[PDB]
Amino acid sequence: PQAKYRHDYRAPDYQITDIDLTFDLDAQKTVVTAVSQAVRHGASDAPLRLNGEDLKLVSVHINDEPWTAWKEEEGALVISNLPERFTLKIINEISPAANTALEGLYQSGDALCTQCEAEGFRHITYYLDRPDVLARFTTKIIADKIKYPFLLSNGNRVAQGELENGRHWVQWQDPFPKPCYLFALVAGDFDVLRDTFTTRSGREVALELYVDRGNLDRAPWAMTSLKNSMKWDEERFGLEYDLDIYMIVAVDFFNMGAMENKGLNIFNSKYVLARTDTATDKDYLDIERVIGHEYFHNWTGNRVTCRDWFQLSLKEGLTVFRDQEFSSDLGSRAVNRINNVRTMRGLQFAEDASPMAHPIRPDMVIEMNNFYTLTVYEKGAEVIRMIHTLLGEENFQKGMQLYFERHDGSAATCDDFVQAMEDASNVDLSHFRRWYSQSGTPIVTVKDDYNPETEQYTLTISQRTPATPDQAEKQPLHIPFAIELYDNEGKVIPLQKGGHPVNSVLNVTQAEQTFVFDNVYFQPVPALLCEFSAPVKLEYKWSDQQLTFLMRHARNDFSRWDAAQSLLATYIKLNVARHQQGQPLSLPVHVADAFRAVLLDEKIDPALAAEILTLPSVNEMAELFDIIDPIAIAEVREALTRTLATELADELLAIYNANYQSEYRVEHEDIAKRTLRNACLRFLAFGETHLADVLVSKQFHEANNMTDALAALSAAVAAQLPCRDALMQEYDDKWHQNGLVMDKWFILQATSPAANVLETVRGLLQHRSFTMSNPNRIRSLIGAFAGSNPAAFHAEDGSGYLFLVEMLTDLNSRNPQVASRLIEPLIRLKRYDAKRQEKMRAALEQLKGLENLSGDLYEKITKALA
Ligand SMILES: CC(C)C[C@H](NC(=O)[C@@H](O)[C@H](N)Cc1ccccc1)C(=O)O
Ligand SMILES: [Zn+2]
Repeated sequence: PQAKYRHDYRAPDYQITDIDLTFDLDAQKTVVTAVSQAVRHGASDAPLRLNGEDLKLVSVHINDEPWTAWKEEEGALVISNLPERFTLKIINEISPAANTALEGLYQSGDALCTQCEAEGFRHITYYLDRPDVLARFTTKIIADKIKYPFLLSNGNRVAQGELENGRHWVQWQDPFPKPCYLFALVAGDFDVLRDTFTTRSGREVALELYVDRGNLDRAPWAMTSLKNSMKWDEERFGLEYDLDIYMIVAVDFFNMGAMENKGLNIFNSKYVLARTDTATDKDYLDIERVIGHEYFHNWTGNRVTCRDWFQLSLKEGLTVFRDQEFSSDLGSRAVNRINNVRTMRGLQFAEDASPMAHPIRPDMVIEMNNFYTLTVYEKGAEVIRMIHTLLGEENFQKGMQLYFERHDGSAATCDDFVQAMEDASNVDLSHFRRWYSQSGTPIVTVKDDYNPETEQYTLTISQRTPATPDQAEKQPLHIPFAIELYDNEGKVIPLQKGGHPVNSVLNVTQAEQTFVFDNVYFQPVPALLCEFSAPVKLEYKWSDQQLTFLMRHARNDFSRWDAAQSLLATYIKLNVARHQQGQPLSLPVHVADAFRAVLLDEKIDPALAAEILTLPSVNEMAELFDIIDPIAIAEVREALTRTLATELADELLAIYNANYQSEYRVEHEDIAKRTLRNACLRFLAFGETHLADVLVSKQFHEANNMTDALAALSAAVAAQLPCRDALMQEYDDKWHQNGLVMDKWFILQATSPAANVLETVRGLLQHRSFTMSNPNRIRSLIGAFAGSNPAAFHAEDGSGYLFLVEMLTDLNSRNPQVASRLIEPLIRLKRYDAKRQEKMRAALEQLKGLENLSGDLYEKITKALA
């Protein structure tokens, strides 16, 4: 399995300008005929090298002449002695029914569908499977009419006929040149929700949402979100849809969440199907996000695509930035910013400290599907947001406009995008480009001084990025560091120096620098790195009272929540050391009081109150420690929950009851009150046992929506309440026929604090609703245990590791892309104590000796064992 290197990029020897595909479709045996119009660019003696995986070649013709100057090798068809321009015809067979890996053409229940990104099209036919080759596709599909009445591909429906023996065919044509990763085909029998969107310039777009028969009742919300996404992209970015049809197909069997195939998105049905009794507020907001995200790729990804896969972040970071802007504009900006920062600090930082650490533009890749990461996505989007911060909205939109103007119709690079932002704005981004090529999280250390005699405040800011496995050399970055200074009244002190205003976004571009502010009439309380202005670790010696002052006075809701996190961080760390010495929780009175004040603040946005009253996850808590103690973290989280439930019992029950809502609305103000109410419930579940059991049981049974019912069930599990087993059994009996709803239940089982959690998880491998054939079920049961129950996964007897090895031994052959998502908890071994590393190392060595080890797992295992 060979590494590929970004510095090896070379323009292709041949282009394909047009491809005409014919699928004679059958689950056991599909015959693909592919007629491509090719043009030599390279040396006249260069062979055409086509990618192909698991393809049965039937014939090779060049201008209709059967070709003798070719050979097959590992993953390729090499064709020699070609004219400068020619028609390539390939005929080959593939077998959808045998495709367990779910890449290329496969079976989803009774449907046939495709997944081609990153390199899945070479599983369908021999092709230039590289994103800088853009061709105009036309696609004829021939299939059994009763089994596949709907035959879908990208673009517009240009031809159709019937044939003998109950077959029919449809031809599609997509006028936009595309890399083959954007190719899609779907065959099956669906219910179809149809609607329309009229674009701002009056183009009328048929919207079509394909769902399994019987699911039309779960489709309107995805349709609404689609129109919302199209409207928003017009208002915010000035971007209109460019075709006449927009199709989305919800499939149950899918390795990822969704895919932006031009004019024909394929979606995991998890990101389509919602009804108020099956779906939570979080599902609704996720559907909106993911619908919007694939929609936004129509421009940032499709109209302008990626020159090579090392440029992935060019589309993913930028499209994540967009879906965050969408969610934030439509919903609560503060809650969105808070949650995206949780993800950054709790999940992405961990990856940047891992053996899989990489720059947002990687330099080296063995298996490209291994790089659809928190780094390329979430940190990518933080980098885009820093550009936005440096340029401001107006110049940022100008840089978007110049980007499309220069690159519409072509495959571009990260550096092109930076270049467009830089030229449109006249902001210098040459230093800034270092964020693309350097991995690891910078640590920004702040020291301050107030001088009463000169009324000057001085910040001495430094930065370093520790070395990572992949990079021995590190250099300072261009770090936009936003500050605000508060006087004793909570008023913002104007920033200025020598009689002139100073931008509150400081340019931290050196290893060490000093910033001096004048006319600081009172010793300030600083808010630092406001709105998480650079993806960095902040090191500043806060006092508790600086932090409670910020919770009370900071202008932006994000800084209030962030202050609360810095306050908690101190006491999480205190109490994990205590836990390790056998000592019970200790928390000063004035900390509990900051949280009492939040509960009883009548002016606070409930959306903000709810986030402050949501404790860091065990994953955000882990990132406060060099060496992770997963059991101490888990138990301290619980003890902190119990302590606050006891100290704030009366205030919690009052705020819980005050936020009752008899109507269920998917509306942001209602979501916010319900999130606060359920945050109050979480603590109440951990107070006095009889009261808790009554409250939780009652909520589960009286809920008129899945949000309140799951919140209850999930508190029953978390606090191991007496009602737990009956409620869990009831949900099983009601919902077992419905995989997406049962995924919620598998997650709760997988993340239970019960002593016997692993025994229960293993038994659930035999559950009526579970199957190894379904990525959703695998992730919900096995992935949630290994990744979201660190206390049990890291049981000291090493039983967690052995369990995962067993599962990955299966999945390595069945579905390597899911195997490689699931191995991730094991590759974090260097973060754990020496006894744990030794057991995890041993598990990894077991996996490395597997016969037919997939490249997907090979890459991670070898970096981890190094
Ligand atoms: C980031 C989210 C909004 C959803 C996310 N999907 C995407 O990013 C799509 O735009 C990707 N282009 C789909 C993808 C993901 C992983 C591997 C190959 C292809 C997914 O998880 O599928
Ligand atoms: Zn994407």
